[PDB]
Amino acid sequence: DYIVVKGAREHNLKNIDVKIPRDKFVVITGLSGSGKSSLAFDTIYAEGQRRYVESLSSYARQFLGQMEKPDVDYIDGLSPAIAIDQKTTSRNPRSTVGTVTEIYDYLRLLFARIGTPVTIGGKNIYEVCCLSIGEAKEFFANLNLTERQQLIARQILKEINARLGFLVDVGLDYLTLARAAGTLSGGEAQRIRLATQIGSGLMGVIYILDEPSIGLHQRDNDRLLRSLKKLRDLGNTLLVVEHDEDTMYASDYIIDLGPGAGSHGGQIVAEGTVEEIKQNPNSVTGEYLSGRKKIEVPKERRKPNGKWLEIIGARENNLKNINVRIPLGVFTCITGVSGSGKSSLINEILYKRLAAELNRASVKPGEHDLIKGIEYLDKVIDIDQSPIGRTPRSNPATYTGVFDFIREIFANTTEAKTRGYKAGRFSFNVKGGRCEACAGDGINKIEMHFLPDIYVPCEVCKGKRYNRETLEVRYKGKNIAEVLDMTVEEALEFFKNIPRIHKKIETLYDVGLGYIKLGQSSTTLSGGEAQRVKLATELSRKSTGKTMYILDEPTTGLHMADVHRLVGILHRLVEAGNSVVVIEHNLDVIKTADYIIDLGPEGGSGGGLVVAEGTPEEVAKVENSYTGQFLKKVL
Amino acid sequence: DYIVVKGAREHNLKNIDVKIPRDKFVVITGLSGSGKSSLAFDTIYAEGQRRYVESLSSYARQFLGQMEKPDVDYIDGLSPAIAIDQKTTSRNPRSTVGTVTEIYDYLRLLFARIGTPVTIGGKNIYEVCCLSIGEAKEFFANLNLTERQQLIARQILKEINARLGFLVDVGLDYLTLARAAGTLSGGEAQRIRLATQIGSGLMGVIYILDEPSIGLHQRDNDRLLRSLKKLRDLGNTLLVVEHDEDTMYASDYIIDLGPGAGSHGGQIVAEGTVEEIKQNPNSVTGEYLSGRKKIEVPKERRKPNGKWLEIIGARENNLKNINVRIPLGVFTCITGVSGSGKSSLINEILYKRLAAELNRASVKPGEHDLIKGIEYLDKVIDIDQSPIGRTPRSNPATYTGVFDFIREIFANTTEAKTRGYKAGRFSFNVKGGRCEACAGDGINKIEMHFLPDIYVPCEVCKGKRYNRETLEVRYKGKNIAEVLDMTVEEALEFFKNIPRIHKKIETLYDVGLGYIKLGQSSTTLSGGEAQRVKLATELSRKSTGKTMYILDEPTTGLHMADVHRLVGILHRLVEAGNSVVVIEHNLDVIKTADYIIDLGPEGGSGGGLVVAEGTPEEVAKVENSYTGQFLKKVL
DNA sequence: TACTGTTACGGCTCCATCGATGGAGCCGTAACAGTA
DNA sequence: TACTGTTACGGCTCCATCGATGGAGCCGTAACAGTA
Ligand SMILES: Nc1ncnc2c1ncn2[C@@H]1O[C@H](COP(=O)(O)OP(=O)(O)NP(=O)(O)O)[C@@H](O)[C@H]1O
Ligand SMILES: Nc1ncnc2c1ncn2[C@@H]1O[C@H](COP(=O)(O)OP(=O)(O)NP(=O)(O)O)[C@@H](O)[C@H]1O
Ligand SMILES: Nc1ncnc2c1ncn2[C@@H]1O[C@H](COP(=O)(O)OP(=O)(O)NP(=O)(O)O)[C@@H](O)[C@H]1O
Ligand SMILES: Nc1ncnc2c1ncn2[C@@H]1O[C@H](COP(=O)(O)OP(=O)(O)NP(=O)(O)O)[C@@H](O)[C@H]1O
Ligand SMILES: [Zn+2]
Ligand SMILES: [Zn+2]
Repeated sequence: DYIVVKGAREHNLKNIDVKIPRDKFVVITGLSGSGKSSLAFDTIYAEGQRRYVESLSSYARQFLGQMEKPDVDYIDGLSPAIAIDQKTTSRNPRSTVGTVTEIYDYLRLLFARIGTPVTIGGKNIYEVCCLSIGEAKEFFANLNLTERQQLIARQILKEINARLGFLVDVGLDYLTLARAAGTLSGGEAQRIRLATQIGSGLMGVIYILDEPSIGLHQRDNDRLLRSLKKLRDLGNTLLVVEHDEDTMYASDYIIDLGPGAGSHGGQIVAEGTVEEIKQNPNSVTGEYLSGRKKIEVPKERRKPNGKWLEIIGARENNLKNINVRIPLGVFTCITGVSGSGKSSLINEILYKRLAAELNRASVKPGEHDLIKGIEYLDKVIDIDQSPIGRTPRSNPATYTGVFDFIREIFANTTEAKTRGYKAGRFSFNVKGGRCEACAGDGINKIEMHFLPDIYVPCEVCKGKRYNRETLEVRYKGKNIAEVLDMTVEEALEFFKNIPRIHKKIETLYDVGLGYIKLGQSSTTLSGGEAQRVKLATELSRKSTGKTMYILDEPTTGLHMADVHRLVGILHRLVEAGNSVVVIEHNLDVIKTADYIIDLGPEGGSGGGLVVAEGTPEEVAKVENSYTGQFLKKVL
Repeated sequence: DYIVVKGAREHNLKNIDVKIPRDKFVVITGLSGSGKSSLAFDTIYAEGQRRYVESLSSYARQFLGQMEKPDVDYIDGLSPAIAIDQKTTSRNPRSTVGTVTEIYDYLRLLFARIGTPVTIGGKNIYEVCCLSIGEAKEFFANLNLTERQQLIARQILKEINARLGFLVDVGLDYLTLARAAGTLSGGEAQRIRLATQIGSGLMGVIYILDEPSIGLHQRDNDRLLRSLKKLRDLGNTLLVVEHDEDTMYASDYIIDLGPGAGSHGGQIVAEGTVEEIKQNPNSVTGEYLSGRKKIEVPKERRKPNGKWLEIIGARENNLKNINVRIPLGVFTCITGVSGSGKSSLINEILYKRLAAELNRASVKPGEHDLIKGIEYLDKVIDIDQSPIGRTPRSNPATYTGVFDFIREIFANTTEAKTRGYKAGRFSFNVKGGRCEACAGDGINKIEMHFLPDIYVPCEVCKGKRYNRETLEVRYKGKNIAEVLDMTVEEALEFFKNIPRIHKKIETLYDVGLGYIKLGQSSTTLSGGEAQRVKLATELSRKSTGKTMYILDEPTTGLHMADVHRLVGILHRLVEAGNSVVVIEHNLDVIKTADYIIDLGPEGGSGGGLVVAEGTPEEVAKVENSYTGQFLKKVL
């Protein structure tokens, strides 16, 4: 009846005791970096999987793999749990939709066990696989089988019917089972990843969802919420780590983590229903929901000054040769249903053509006739929708690029010049200044065979990643280890007289990363922290006053406060005299835009046509687009 | 707090609802074939494993293997469960004790991760493996390790220490890790099989024990009971399916099944503590425990009539060249601690020499000088301690040997003679008279890849295993299918005028198998039913009036009523004028013997010497043997 | 001549036992080419 | 001459993905050899 956890200290949790109700829709909210993933996926799922795995043999334990033991005293009422990782998964070119969703295995088993010779229903496996999902579902539903065949193929057809029903319900009826899984959009890939594990509902099983609404429109989010409620009605428990308002409004219990991020968070601020969350002043999320603090919609929206970008004959992917006009000098946002073809337009035609024309790139653009107005811009800066890599040899300092400047400054010191030291000796990834015992890792990870891995600190370098000779040289009383061991605010105060580093450190601080350390490993970075680091890396570049920013879904893993900060930054950049084009699904960012280009009205082959275009007030008057329907309530 | 099961109909359970307390020592008792294994191992363990496996991926599900879905409505309060199968497991010659107990893997990991070059504590892996278990435990306990080494090897040494402690506690301190696992006795192999899975105790895990006291003396049973109580004190639940009195007296809760066996059982008769079980008249086990029905100890014990069998210089295995005298014409029982060397004496010297001298066998006997008194016997009949095979092409009718006579009788009919039918056409294991569609199996088993297997009956033969041509010929109004489809009592009534079949059917009925069908498959046979079938197969052979019976542990899987029936049969055979030598651990059988040969006083290299010898009253006066100490209380 | 012990000889069934390769991203280094 | 965009080139790291062989037992058939 409860999932009571007492004494949890994983990562940055400050020994919190939480009682999670069972057979409910419990949602964990909080700021980015607060510790929600460490609370759910790193503790509850880890403990459940470890308990279920320890009872198996050595072969099974070494094959499945045992997760690291969480630093939790005891957990009561645990049940077998299925969880989906927050980090997105790349797909091999050979993989298709059917193999990823595991429906291909059931199709093969059905054809092998029931197929009359390899032909069931007058069709071979090739015709079934090269078929639409809705067509396959309606063909399998109306299947005439004999008594013996129906008896044999019961648990084979039931699972296929359930999976196809879920895939139709989420809205993927236009896909084919032979289509490659790597060419799907963000929302389609997210839905496929969900359906791989949640389509066939079990009973008495805890379902852990780590941001299941990535790249999904509000209309798709409503359908997924209805599907999740239907699954929960089977008698399961759902724990959803989300940032959207709809999920909070459609949840029975809300658990809030905070009150900040990093070292300032990891606690529990408020608990209860939505009304209890709103009435609690200590909750930042509750205050934002109640409207006490909100994103300010502009009173007057800027109008184009006669400068326009014209795209003529854009027919990339599913685009039906449309003509789109993007105003220059104003904040432009593009909205559409998941799969309508907005990224396939912008990131595959406009950004590539702009880069080829201005930055002298060598990337082939999309299928289009011509673009008018390229001469009005000087350079193009873009943020892709692809995820960032995670390696132990990476950190914010070496990712945003301040590490090169810091190393050059350290090599410019008198002691380094006397000792004949270059800039490469001060990096832990090049031999010469890295402790050879631990290969500059700082710690040594001992890998077992079936037992969980154990981390032991290095003794030669004490964990400072550098030998004694390199740490001797100090700049302004600090060596490189203490340089990498201070937060962003301390680095901002330290490098205040060096503009080259100060600009990038100020950019990092602006997005809200004043608590992070310059040497924190990338593998330990949160999803929201990694997204904000990627945003700051591109926003730290110099602007010439006539530039175009192309941001593709920067809301991934960002709380309401973080997106408010990003909105403020983008508005300041626009007011400076630059043009920003944002492909967004969050209503808060769109409701402040000065221009909206709407695509749809559906996804897949059914979309690719401009439905609405103009200011948000004018777009809200169009009943054809669901974006207008949502903007009616938002405005 | 409970393991509540409602609506269980697996095998022969008549929809019983049982509430099993948690964190206790619950013991399930009942007659042989009542349905205890079907209640615990086929339902609770199956449901728990299925629930824990369904949450994994397709690869994991197909690798681990999903057990058949039990026919149970719902089970509440299940947790991860570890169970040990009742059926014994043979061991390959290459396997040793360390590899079977999984301590070799931990030794290899310790030597690879901590060993200084492959040498920890001044010894290589060869010296550690070629060492006594007690010596290895005391060497590992007093291990001097540095700070880093102790930090690294914590969960490696803890498991080794726990496993060696359990192996010392059970009483296997005389074994070596390099000793082959196939050469151990029954009790040693049982203890090794236990230690493989129960040595390292977990928390909040259900432990299911399926007869864990096979081939164990009472002294070893007490030690194992103390170890089980220590493990249960860790906060686990133990469900023990046993037949001994000590386990019932040392259990918190007792659940009694019955009231009979086969189709007459599968119910629940009484529940509560030991006093509640005794006070309930409906429980056969309770009545036997309370002394209302008990095995009658003879008032006067027969004395030898001057006929003796002398074994001189028996030095097989661990025997220290002892001289043993076995009286002839009386019921002789041999008692000793597990591993003392009683089977290695009898079954390896006496039986082999008797078979070679009388039955003209070609089996090499053990290491001994000579045997005096072989000329006093005519033939030797023995029952080994090895388990019986289980194949779908086997049944009691074809195992006890009545199938050959039945087939000859069927081929002797007028219709068979007219049709040119031989005896082979009436067997389902030979082409010609079996349904070729199912190859005589009767049912077809469809095998999936990861899903549980589904059994579908054959349609060509309707499940009668024979075609239409063979079923036409009927003997006394019954064809071969109806012959195989009647119980043992019906066969006894049917074949009452044919002594050749009547003798074997009466032998089968005597041991208490009047409910079994002649065509029931061996794979579906219970352990006790298989043991009784094996006993009847050898007891059905003709006796010449001067014969020797050598029964090696016939109590395996037999209830008190079954062993009472066997004791009566053996006493009648002895009174007929034959000599019976029984290697036994059950006190009920020994307490009625007319002569006892005691071996010990310990196991392994510490035993092999005759401690006591004579009538049970005289043996009970010896304080050196634990058998005398137990007979003091028994008598 | 029949019953009963052993053996062989063929066929069927059950059960124990034991991570690597390709694709993608990131960091450090070098080089080339525009702007300022 | 400095800042900044692009490219290449080598090295390190992370993540997706996909049951068989030998040993033992049992059943049906045939043969050989003692007892009765
Ligand atoms: N391995 C680690 N070692 C140390 N700190 C870590 C590690 N992993 C994460 N952290 C920090 O722990 C805090 C909480 O991380 P995490 O629980 O992943 O955040 P989160 O609330 O789920 N954020 P987000 O996913 O963006 O919503 C952050 O400050 C992380 O930087
Ligand atoms: N390489 C490709 N070949 C064929 N079809 C494609 C390809 N890439 C994308 N598509 C399809 O084109 C449509 C639009 O894709 P895309 O424009 O990437 O989506 P999107 O608008 O960014 N959706 P989302 O990321 O969910 O916001 C979808 O039906 C995709 O399945
Ligand atoms: N697969 C099966 N199909 C049909 N009947 C079966 C099957 N397996 C077992 N049985 C019968 O079900 C009854 C109970 O079997 P089981 O539950 O194994 O007995 P048990 O009480 O554990 N006996 P024992 O192990 O000797 O103590 C017996 O009459 C068996 O012959
Ligand atoms: N082939 C063998 N080689 C060496 N030692 C052996 C062998 N077989 C058995 N032993 C040992 O000889 C001792 C007696 O074995 P054995 O006589 O078979 O035991 P037992 O008395 O029948 N015990 P149990 O079956 O438990 O009642 C034990 O220490 C065994 O480990
Ligand atoms: Zn080091
Ligand atoms: Zn058939």
